[PDB]
Amino acid sequence: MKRNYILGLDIGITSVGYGIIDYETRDVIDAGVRLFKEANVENNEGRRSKRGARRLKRRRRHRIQRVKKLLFDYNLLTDHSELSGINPYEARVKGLSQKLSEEEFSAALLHLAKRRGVHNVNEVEEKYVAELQLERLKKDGEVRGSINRFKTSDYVKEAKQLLKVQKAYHQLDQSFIDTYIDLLETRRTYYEGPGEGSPFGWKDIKEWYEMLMGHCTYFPEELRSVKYAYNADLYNALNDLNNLVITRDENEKLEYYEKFQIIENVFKQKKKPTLKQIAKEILVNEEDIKGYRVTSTGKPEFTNLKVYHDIKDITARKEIIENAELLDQIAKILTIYQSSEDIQEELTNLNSELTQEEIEQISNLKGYTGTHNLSLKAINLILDELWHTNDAQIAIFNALKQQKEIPTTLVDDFILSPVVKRSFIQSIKVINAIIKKYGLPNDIIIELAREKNSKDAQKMINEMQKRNRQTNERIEEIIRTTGKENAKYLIEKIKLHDMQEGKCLYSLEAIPLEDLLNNPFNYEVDHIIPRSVSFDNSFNNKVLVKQEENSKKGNRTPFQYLSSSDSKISYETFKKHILNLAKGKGRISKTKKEYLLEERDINRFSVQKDFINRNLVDTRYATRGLMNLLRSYFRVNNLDVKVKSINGGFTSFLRRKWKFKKERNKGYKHHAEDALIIANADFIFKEWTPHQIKHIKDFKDYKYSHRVDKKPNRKLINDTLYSTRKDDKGNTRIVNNLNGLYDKDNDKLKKLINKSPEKLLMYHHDPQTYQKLKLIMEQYGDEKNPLYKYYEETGNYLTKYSKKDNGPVIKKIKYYGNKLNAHLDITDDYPNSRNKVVKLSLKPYRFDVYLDNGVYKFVKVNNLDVIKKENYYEVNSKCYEEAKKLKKISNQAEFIASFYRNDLIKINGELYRVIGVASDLLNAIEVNMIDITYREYLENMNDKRPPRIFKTISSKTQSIKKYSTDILGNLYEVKSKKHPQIIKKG
RNA sequence: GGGAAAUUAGGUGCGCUUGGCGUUUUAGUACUCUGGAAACAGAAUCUACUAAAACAAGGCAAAAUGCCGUGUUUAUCUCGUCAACUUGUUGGCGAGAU
DNA sequence: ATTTGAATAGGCAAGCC
DNA sequence: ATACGGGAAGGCTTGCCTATTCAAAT
DNA sequence: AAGCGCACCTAATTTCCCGTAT
Ligand SMILES: [Mg+2]
Ligand SMILES: [Mg+2]
Ligand SMILES: [Mg+2]
Repeated sequence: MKRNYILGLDIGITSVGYGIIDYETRDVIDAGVRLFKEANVENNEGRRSKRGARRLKRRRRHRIQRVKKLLFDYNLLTDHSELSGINPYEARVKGLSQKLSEEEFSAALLHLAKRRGVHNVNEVEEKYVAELQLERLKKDGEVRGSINRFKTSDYVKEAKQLLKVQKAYHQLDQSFIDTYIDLLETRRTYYEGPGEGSPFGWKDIKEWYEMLMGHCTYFPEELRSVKYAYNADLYNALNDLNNLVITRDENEKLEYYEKFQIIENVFKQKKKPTLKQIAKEILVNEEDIKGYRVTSTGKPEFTNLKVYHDIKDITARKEIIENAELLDQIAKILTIYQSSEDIQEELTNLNSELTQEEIEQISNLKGYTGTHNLSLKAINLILDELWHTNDAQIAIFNALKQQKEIPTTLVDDFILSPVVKRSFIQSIKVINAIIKKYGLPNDIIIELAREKNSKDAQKMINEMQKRNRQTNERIEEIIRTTGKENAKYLIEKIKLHDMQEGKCLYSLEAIPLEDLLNNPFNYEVDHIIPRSVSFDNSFNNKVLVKQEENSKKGNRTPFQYLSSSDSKISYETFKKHILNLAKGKGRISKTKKEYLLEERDINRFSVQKDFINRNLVDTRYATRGLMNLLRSYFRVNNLDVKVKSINGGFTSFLRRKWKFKKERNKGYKHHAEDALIIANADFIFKEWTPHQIKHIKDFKDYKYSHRVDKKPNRKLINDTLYSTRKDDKGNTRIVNNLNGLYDKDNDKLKKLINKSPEKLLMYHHDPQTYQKLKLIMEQYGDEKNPLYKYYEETGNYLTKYSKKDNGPVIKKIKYYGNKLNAHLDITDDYPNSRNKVVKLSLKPYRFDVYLDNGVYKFVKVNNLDVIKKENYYEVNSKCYEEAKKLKKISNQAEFIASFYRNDLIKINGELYRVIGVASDLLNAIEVNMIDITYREYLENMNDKRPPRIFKTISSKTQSIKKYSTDILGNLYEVKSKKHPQIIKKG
């Protein structure tokens, strides 16, 4: 309005605090907090992963259907053909010698196409798979599982033989055989991506690459150069030489002729120039030359012309090798195109003086990736200036060279880290809302978190890097000498191999380096702490293990896995080994050791409270980025606003200095009262007055603004499927399963038998096996798991009752669980299912309150109740009227409001924020407190209730009102429309 | 003190391509019961294996290496104006109130 | 004096490598 | 013509069911 | 789990550029 002020900001992961202070007096004007859900990478990773899975399953289904059509066409399959009782492993093994029936033949081909193995980068090009598979079926009693992993080439070898034999007896031609093998072996590449129509797709390779690659600095509407173009490497070569300073008679910097002869005789002759070779061309001692790039080890480093040497080595024709424009084109193609057969065509279309022999050698070159920072346009501009003048690139480009509110799109271009992007978008929206309400600030301040590096630390880091380089160089040498393909995945495995003394950490069995190199697929990089639980992809959370061991461990810690019946070794043995490995100098890091020896119960939710891990301190680039965005904005529009930043640590100092304890468990206000300190900081530092901090500390009128989510088509329901059963009383119940029966510390079954023997299905259905199990529980009652002792003492799993001791092992036990109420019924996907097939956890969209003859009532609208149309979502009318009927809501009932997640609700005069509908049936809604989480409210009190609030909406309820806050946290009793919303455009 | 480029060491993100499982139903075989000299028939749906099918609810498409569906942004209401399709409602923009 | 209904508290489970 | 205040000392997830305790009605 | 493209960030090393305040 008129009064001038300062704007403090405490930007956070979940919050943006703000503080506003009179520029003259330094009295608090206002202060508040804007709270939001942390933007976790898990969320989108989920969405992407599931999109991937959906395509894999779609493509399998479509491949099976393409095969069927081919069998219909060659009249091997009909609508009325019996494929039901035909064991395809028998039919595969039979058909490699004898005639199959049309049905057996169809069974076999369909079985192959369903499951057709891996095809991996590793390969460049005595029994069959079906022979080995039938052998295991007979010996081990089973086929499917982790050991069922074969190469597609192994499957194609079988199919070709099957079709060679069968071609005689069935009428099928080479067209059939060619078609079938294509279906079987074929798949899309990473650079093809989806089919036509995809929002995620692309037309061709160049479109694909153009979309991805970055833009030039000095010429924005131009894509960068590829890293290894001749002019790009020659550019980098000249900058090195221009930086050189020599102590000689004559000019200290190099002259044109000297640079020319150096490039021609050193950089074009020698693959890796050395200071000696440059020193000889000048005819001056090495020590005279100073000002060169240095390797971490200490060697002088000079730019290497990649393409020149690569092509020269193939063919040294001066027509080719002394033509920059061609050497830039070849480079581009080699970077952009991916497969050799694509490169060959693209070179042949280039219309050059290269021969087909030469082209075929060019197409098998490696290491062409990445981009230079400039475009060719920018390089070809300045190349003459670098040739002649000993000038810096910046100097040459320097020589030759609306809005009302801060727009939120401008962050998008440069910040890309999901968490931070969200905090910043909120922060700009918060600043805009203040500038509107209070006019322009004099100063804006932001909490920077700077981390200066100590000298001793730098030295250690340098020493560490020096040590790491040596290991990497050796690994590279091993790959160079073994003749094996240089790969970014091989280096990691080799590093882990050396770290682990060439042993699998889970089995302690040897991983021979030679075997690792020849059969890399037998060994997998495992996460110590599951990726699904943690967010750690660091080397410290990675181990090299056998494929089989990785499959068995699953989403368990080493402790959980090695304590199970599935492990080859005991946890105690493992622990001893790890501790022994830790005794060495640079064997295993402390963090890795801790992960390997993690004994806490670590699941996806339990770990949330635990494991602060690597926090988001990486906001230095961000803080710089933000203030550059803001300063730019004010500068352009001519607004006198002084944007600043202060160090993270500094705030804490003033708190200790002025005796103002950072209050955990007191509420969200801490974020705001941090902001007010930032705003005063300068004044506080000058008067090393109690009165001003009295204002900050005694201030009360804080404001909170929780963000409200109204997005349709979020997760609808939980994935898991459940069978049901009607019990003795005629109550439909979910069927559960007890797994891990033979584990040391598992008392689930022993508890269940003592409490509720009648809950087991085998109590009713296999009484003889039940009585047989009860004798075990009685025998080894004293332990946690009677079955563990049964396995330990006798060495035999519990088998179903049989007269001749030939019943199968028992591995899971089904028992009756909870009663079935709120569910989604998916039973029509299972034709002739006797019982009901269901999913659980109907996830809420909103709830709509109604006032009916003085009685408050509400409807839950499920996400399932909302359906995408052309460009809008629609709440389903039939589902909605049905829902009102179960709630007995009259046609003469007044609609009050709709409550989304975090919407504000005043129930009997008490304000809360909405979480959801605890129970539709009982009419309960879960809420939370506004200024503090209810959990923390109870902790500060030292109360031991459950930390959840539930509110019943009933004839007892007296008033329900909806409230709303602006972004700043100004609170308003809000009005509603006459009817609920049905359409949602976005 | 800010910014830039090169090399090295180490991370993060977005997008794509595959494998093997897991959950559930139906069928077959084994397991248990009954009848039968035997082949086998009926019951039971427990415990195990193999096959086929489904896997966020669903929506397009039409023989195709077919395509989409769990992310992002997102106080509320009224009035003017433009747009959309559902034709009386909701999006964008501007103004006002809570 | 005993039985039934409503409110509050205890608690399990959630797709993967 | 040259240095830019520094050494100092923070998480909640929720949908929903079952079991236990108290007050009102038969 | 296998494996590919592009982008961005941190740290270390060498060189270059620029503005404001003491
Ligand atoms: Mg802070
Ligand atoms: Mg694993
Ligand atoms: Mg904070």
